[PDB]
Amino acid sequence: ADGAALYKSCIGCHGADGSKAAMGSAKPVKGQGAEELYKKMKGYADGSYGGERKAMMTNAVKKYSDEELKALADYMSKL
Ligand code: HEC
Repeated sequence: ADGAALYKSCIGCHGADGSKAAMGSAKPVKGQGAEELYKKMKGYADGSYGGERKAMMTNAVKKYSDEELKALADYMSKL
């Protein structure tokens, strides 16, 4: 569905421009790279990836699925 809409909640930690180094100190999500973003989201979706707050991430990400994840990464890749 619309990546921007799906990411609306995420914007809370990542910042409006997805550049706020989210809580732990996320690498600015803004333009991380769609492939990157998606590979990592899939990773958290299934649980085969980590980070400072990988758990929070996984829990959030769980809401989506491959299509929604692709859209989210596509959005985050432009931000
Ligand atoms: C604050 C508690 C966060 C909320 C809410 C969401 N995200 Fe996040 N995200 C957070 C951190 C600390 C990081 C960096 C990795 C780490 O834990 O060290 C991330 C990362 C992402 C990424 C990129 C992965 C990377 O390696 O940087 C994506 C694609 C991402 N976040 C998506 C995402 C979604 C879909 C959210 C809303 C449902 C969301 N995040 C919320 C911290 C936080």
